[PDB]
Amino acid sequence: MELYLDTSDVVAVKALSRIFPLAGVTTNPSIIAAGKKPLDVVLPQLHEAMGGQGRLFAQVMATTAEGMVNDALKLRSIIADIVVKVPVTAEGLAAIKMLKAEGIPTLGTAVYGAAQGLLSALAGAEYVAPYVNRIDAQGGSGIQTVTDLHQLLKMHAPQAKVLAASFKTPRQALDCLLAGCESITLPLDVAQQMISYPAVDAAVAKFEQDWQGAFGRTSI
Amino acid sequence: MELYLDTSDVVAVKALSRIFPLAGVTTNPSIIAAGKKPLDVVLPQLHEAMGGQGRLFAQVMATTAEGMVNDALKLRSIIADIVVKVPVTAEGLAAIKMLKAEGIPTLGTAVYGAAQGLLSALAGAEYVAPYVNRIDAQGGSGIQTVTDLHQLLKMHAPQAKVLAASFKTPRQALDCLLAGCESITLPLDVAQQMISYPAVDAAVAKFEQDWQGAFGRTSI
Amino acid sequence: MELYLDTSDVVAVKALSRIFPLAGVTTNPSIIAAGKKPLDVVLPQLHEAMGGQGRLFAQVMATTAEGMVNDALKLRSIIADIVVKVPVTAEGLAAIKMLKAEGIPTLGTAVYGAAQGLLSALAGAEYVAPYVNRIDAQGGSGIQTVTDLHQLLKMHAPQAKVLAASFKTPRQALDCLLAGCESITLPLDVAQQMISYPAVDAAVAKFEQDWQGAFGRTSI
Amino acid sequence: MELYLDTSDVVAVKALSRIFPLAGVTTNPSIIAAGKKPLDVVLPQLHEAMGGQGRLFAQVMATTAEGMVNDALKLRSIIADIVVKVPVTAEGLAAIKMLKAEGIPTLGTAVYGAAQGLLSALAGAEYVAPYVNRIDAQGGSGIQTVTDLHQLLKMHAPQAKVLAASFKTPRQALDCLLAGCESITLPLDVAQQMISYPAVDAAVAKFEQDWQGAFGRTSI
Amino acid sequence: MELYLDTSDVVAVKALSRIFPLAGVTTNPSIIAAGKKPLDVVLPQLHEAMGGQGRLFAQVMATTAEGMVNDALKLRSIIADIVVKVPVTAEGLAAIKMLKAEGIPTLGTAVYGAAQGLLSALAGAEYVAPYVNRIDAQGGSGIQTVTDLHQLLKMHAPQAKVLAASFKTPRQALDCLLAGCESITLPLDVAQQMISYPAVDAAVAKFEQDWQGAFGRTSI
Amino acid sequence: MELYLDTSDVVAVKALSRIFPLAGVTTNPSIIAAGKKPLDVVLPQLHEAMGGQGRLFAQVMATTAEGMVNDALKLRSIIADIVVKVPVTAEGLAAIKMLKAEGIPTLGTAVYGAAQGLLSALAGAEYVAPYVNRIDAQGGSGIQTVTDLHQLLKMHAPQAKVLAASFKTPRQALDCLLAGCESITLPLDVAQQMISYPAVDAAVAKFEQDWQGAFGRTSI
Amino acid sequence: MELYLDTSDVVAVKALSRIFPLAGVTTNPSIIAAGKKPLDVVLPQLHEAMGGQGRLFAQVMATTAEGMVNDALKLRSIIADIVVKVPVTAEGLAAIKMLKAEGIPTLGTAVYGAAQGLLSALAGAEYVAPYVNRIDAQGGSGIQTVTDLHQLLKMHAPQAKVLAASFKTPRQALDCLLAGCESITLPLDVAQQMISYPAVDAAVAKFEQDWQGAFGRTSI
Amino acid sequence: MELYLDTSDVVAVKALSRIFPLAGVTTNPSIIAAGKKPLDVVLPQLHEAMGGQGRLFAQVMATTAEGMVNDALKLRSIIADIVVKVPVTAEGLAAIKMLKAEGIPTLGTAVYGAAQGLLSALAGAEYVAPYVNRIDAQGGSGIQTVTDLHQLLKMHAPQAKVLAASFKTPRQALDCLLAGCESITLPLDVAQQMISYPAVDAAVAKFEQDWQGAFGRTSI
Amino acid sequence: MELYLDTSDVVAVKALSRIFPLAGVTTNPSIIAAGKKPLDVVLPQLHEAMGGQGRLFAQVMATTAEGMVNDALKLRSIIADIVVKVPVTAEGLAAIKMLKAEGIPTLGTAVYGAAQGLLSALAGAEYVAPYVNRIDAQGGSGIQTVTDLHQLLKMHAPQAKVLAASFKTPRQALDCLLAGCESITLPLDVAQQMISYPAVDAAVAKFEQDWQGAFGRTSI
Repeated sequence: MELYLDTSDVVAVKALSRIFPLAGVTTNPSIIAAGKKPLDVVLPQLHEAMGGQGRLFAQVMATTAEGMVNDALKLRSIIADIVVKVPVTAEGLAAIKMLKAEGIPTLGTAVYGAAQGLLSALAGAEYVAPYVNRIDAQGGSGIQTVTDLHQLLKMHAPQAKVLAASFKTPRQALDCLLAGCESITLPLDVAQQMISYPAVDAAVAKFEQDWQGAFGRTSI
Repeated sequence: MELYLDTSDVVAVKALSRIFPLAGVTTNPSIIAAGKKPLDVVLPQLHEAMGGQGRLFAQVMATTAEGMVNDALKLRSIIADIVVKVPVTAEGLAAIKMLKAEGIPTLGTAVYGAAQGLLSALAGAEYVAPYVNRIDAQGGSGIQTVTDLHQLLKMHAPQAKVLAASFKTPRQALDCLLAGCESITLPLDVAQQMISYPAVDAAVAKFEQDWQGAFGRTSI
Repeated sequence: MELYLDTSDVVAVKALSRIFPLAGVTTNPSIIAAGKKPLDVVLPQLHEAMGGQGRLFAQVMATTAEGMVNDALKLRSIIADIVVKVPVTAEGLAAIKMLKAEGIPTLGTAVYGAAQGLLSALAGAEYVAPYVNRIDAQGGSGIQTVTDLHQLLKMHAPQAKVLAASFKTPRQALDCLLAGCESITLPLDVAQQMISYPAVDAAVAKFEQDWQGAFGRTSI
Repeated sequence: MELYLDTSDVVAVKALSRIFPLAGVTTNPSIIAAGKKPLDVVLPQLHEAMGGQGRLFAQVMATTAEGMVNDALKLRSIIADIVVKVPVTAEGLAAIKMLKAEGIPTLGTAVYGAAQGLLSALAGAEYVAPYVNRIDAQGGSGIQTVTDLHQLLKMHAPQAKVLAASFKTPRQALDCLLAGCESITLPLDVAQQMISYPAVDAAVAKFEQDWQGAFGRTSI
Repeated sequence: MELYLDTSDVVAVKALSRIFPLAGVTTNPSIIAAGKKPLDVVLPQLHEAMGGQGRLFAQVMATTAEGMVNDALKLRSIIADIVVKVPVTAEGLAAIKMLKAEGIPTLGTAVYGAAQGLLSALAGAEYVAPYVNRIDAQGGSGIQTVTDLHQLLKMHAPQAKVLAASFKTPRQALDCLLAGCESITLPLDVAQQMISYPAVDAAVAKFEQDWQGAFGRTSI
Repeated sequence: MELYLDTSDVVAVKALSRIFPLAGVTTNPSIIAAGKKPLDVVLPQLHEAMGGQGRLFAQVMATTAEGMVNDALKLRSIIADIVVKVPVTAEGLAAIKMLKAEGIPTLGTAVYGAAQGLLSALAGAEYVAPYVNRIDAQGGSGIQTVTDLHQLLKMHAPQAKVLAASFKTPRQALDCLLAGCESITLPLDVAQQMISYPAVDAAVAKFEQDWQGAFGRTSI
Repeated sequence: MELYLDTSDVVAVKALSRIFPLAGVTTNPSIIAAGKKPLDVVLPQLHEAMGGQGRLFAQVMATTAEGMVNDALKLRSIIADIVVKVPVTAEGLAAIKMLKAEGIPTLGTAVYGAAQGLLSALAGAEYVAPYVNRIDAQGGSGIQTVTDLHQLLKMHAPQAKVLAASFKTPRQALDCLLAGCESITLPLDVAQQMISYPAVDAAVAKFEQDWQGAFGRTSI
Repeated sequence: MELYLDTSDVVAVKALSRIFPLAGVTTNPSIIAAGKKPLDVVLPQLHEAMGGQGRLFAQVMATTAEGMVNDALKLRSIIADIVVKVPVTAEGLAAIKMLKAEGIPTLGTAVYGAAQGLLSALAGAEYVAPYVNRIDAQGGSGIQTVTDLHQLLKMHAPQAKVLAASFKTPRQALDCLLAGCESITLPLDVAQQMISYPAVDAAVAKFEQDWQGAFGRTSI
Repeated sequence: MELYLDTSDVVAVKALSRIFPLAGVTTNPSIIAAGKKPLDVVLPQLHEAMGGQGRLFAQVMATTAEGMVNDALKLRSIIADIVVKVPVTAEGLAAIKMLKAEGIPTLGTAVYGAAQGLLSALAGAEYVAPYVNRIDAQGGSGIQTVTDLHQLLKMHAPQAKVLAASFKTPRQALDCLLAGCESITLPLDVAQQMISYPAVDAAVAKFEQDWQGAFGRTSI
């Protein structure tokens, strides 16, 4: 299981990398834009925020297969081992096949359907990223799509991995993990909620109080 | 998983071969007729439309086993490695056995029942093609037939593959893939719908809008 | 159960009205456009083809609630008891509430989600029409949406009815009916497939054969 | 629950009417042909074999709606209260509507699909008869069709009844009854098997044996 | 079904009240605080934003039962028919019983468990509000809690209603409605997402395109 | 739903009666013994602790039906409307029938099996009390026993009620309530846990904090 | 998967051996009797009729274990590699154990229960043959018995195989195959129905029609 | 699967050993007591009735671990390879651990719960024997207990085997076998019922009858 | 399976170690604080009560990752091979990662959610301990959390083990074991209940009664 943070917040990544067992960081056009810093600036900073290790993901902007391949080359020139995110559209599929031939790892993104996702994997994508919350928000079932997609990859593209993305609540992430997703990327708020619980704090505080009351110390 | 297009539209095949990761093209008597071009003309053209690679399927027309075998020989003379489609009838089963003995790969077609499909595989067919939509249209359940057929081949004819065919909607294709079908052939309209989504286009548009608002351009 | 035909083909409606127990005819902008005849011409003809009885449905074209209400008035001036179809959008919802106040029956159309559909019923719509095949085509489950919608109306808007629409295969129609839909509208091809079966024709043939064999004739 | 015998065997009907609680007898073109006796002869004999009570069913032979209506009139002239069986085809549906208007009870027969069956009920048929075993024999599921049909009538045509027919084994009849069918017609062999059991005979024999051993006789 | 907006944004309520079929508005300490206007200012404005109709909900702040009852009286003095929200704590339960005796309608809020919720209903609360998203965020299942709570009220406190609250995505709201909740309150962002869909907008656009392609205009 | 406390702790009952919506208090030989106060002392005190209202339950000690009836008379002399608990044994069943004839309400207690419980209801018991935790502790499933018992009473003794007892955790109580139990009696620790939650306390504190920040006070 | 024909009709076996992929032929006392030819005549003819290759099954007639073993020897003297069918009775089990010691392959037949079937396998039988239709005819569930038996062999006698027999309809055969039966023997009528379908014949006809309409010829 | 007879009836064991594929015989204190013969007499006779082969089981009578180990030694002195049954009590568990160290095989008996059974296996027992019928008789579910125990051993004590015991009907034995029990011991009446069926006898008689009708004899 | 006792009661551990097949003992701050005895005294004593064998678990008290690592070192200095329990908080996760690098085995404790638990395993924890009863007490489902957690570890952290803790009843322990937990720690009362059953004691008594009635003694 590869755990990623979906952000362009360098400071947050450095801080959280010490807490979570991160595999890297994922980004998309909106996340980058929100950060205001250009790709040539943020990507290296993010890589550094992770001690120069881990995996990074960045998305192409072009609309034609040829343009997307050129975008991929540009991204790889910034981060040599970066994984290129390609929207799974007709041209996106064509680009994925071309990138597969060039040996550049890709992730099929903007996936709103299981069959669409499978096609990107069959075309060569190493990762397939369904937008869980967006599917949920638009009247579907993000979890069912993830479940169906995972089943499709398991029997039709065994080496491809589901990278679940787009979350508003920890429950969605939990369900994707229970569905078997090999990887997942979490926005900062959901990630924080996943490690902070009133019940846990109440238990721990109780342990700390009983111990201090019995041994007058805050350590073993 | 082997993805095929169910068509005799050479121009469309060339165009779509660049987008989809195609394993080849399947044809049947009605599709060929609709194209208006004879077999010795269209098959080579289709083969060329795929870059001289991929697998092709063509159907026999004879009603007797002997006649079907002769049809198979004629088809193989047009395309040396073509897979011969044989309707799964009493004479068809006899033809399939004969063709196995001759080493000519076959596909049991016109399958409307799971047991019927299994028999063609036991007779030697490498592929079994249930007519999903026709079963649905006639008051049955194309998906249940495919599910039952796949289970039968899995435990009784492991090397045989289900090649799901006859589709009116992407949902039928999705369900066949979720059922575990090793191969599938899609008509052009369903294939196009499978890669075109209003939600996906909206997401890409949003990404472009955010990118421009932060960088004054829509290019990477 | 209310059975409708989704068409603007007057001749076909007249012919099929003698076969199917029709409740009326439904139309939408595309169906009207494909017919080429204007509303003030086609609607009256459809009513006539229906023997002067039955229910008709026509859709508004305006984008604002005020405009939609005006469209509704125009439609009602053509067919006094026509049911006005309103796309379930923000403005559509506003229009539905206004039309409810005016006593003009409405149908919430262009429904791609169950909650969206329920909202139109809560706003006053007598019918809610999910686009089954479109939901299926776009990676969702038209049947699950219909099932969820029917459940929502059953417990939250008991007097509202689901009018299932958008079909490519009889199976989709069957599943909607099994889900409990109170009404359904079928395109001509699906309707025809629903009453034509090779197995049925064969049974009729065998009966005649046995009859002729015992009585030397195929008639009573 | 209306229990019928599917036969034209007058002697058998007379004998079995004393054993089973029969509602009447059903016939079809093949069953009549097998008996060799013409309609004007067997129908009255069957009515008599039923003690002059019960209900009878006979099938039309014509292919056009007009012809079927004429056949219905002829059948009613033989047996005044007979229920007319009409194959559920396009013309059959038209005939059913006409017969409803004329007040002649009908049964939609030769039903191989649930939707097809529902249509006959919506057209006016009092009974809908799916051919259970034929559906089973042709690769489908007669029981699922019956289950689906019963569900459709229950929610969309409450006063219509399913009259399950076509049986090769008691299990099929049991499953139709468990599905809720309001009526059923059994061929003579299945009916006999339904009341003859080795286990039952063994129990009865054991009771006689114990009684004999205690009271020196097998009589009460 | 009672549809509420969870907000203190008067302008938004006025605007959305013409779109959604609202039953009223719900508020809580954090929502009021975020709006900055005092209770005796915002409550009357919200009532106004809804044409002087609809139901309002406001929460007590006191920690003792006696104090909560006094808070309830104060709230009722601002809005005569307001429903008083009481956190379901030991003292909250006591307050609910006292308010039931005084005839002041209450809602048991801050519900994180089904049994806790049931207790508030047994104490007299007309509504029980589980915090769906918070339960989800804290490692539980908001939907299961809602499902369990609804069942408990259905069989043990039939007149009490579940008022589902705390949402981050439309899917949570849909699931609560499918669970049978009699009422629900939505934050503004989720409510807006529930009526805005790329697929719906695309369908409307297509309708307009076909209409103009046939009639030369997009109106009428 | 009747909510009871399973205790002989008068002070606790007085305190909790203002918090929980209690129907009364249940006792058994061990609970009374634990309290040390004799029956004719504690029962009146418990009745007073509840403000002179509510229902009380006390158990017989005799081993013969005649002795149990005498015990019942003695209990009724202490509390006129008390419900007499009778262990469901052979003699207990006999006593229950006798007490029904005498018009003294009974509860069949010490129930470890569903059939055993049903028998007590058929004999006349108004309540049947399965020992949920003891069944769980001894390798069975207290919840399944309660579920089975409730189903048995529902269809075979409609007026009898299940009074679920013996709890170590709130989850057991929740499951009994979800199973449909008409009544339940909780030991003090489980009852307290059912109304105290770290998550709830965390939420309430947050509301106070936000309120303070906006209005400079913690009061409404 | 071993497919057998349950018959003594030599001519039919010869004809069908060319169509179906047969593993051999099974016979029983009634089947042999129906053919009127003695064992020493039919068995040899069947061996050559099936293709000189394949497996044959014949049943013992003796009632004692010793007699059954002698019958087995006689059968083996007619067909050296024949599999001996032994009714699973007390003496039958004893015979199966003896034949196991002698190295003569056996099949436990006349199986009406799963446990009974398992016992024959534990005793040494290579095949276990439940009488599916007879179980169905006598008020049980042939399919459930087969399902249970297959499970028992799978976990308790892995090398034993279920040889499903006794069929009246293709559906029973399909269900046995779906249950995982390693072998099955079909009566001639069911076998023929399994390869003859009105829908399949119709598909072949339409293909021919479209073909000749476009190419002015019937041939490929 | 090890099949045992639960009895001390030497003559019966000798007779049935020729019919069933027995693994041996199990005994318990009550079974032995009923036989009236002491252990030093019956055990050797049972071993002899088994042809001097197979496995035997006998139970300790001591109540302390030390006493049980001494009892084990006494039993082993009678039958060198006997498996010692130890009731799964606290002292029994201690005894099982000691017997494991002493290399004497044990069976944890008197198991009324799954966790209890698991503990005996973890302590060293080779077999675990739940009392199926007693569990059923006492208001529980013997089959569920067996199912749970088998699951526990399968995942937590792989080398331990369930030896299901205590039966009143064949169905219980069948269900234990379907649950996966590796061994089972049957009382003589249940064993006999498992191999004697009216339906089977009828089938055999019919075969003999048909044979006679065709060959004038009932022998081969 | 690893069976542990959750206690600091040295005398009890010594006594129970002779009965249960223990893997060791687990402790937490509350267990230790209650004992008032320091860890450098209690741990060695528990280790000794275990015969100088088995695994021990002790919890850190520090609130920062650095402090927790120091606590771990101190614990390891008391018991060289002790497993260090770390509360799964943000700092706890950081500590687990650090301890993983130092080669000190850890257990992620105070787990109230499945995702939280998985994170501790992904960080390096060998064991993950959900507080089953506390989750149950706080309105959740301890068993569902354990089930979800086990599934997450099985597919995402295969070498990590669930160590179920916090029990009030044997049923909770049984369900955790049925869920597949690799380890479990029981408080003394639940452990004792798991090996003491009235039904078992009664069975032993009956055996003794029968034995004496037949042999004049209850021994041998």
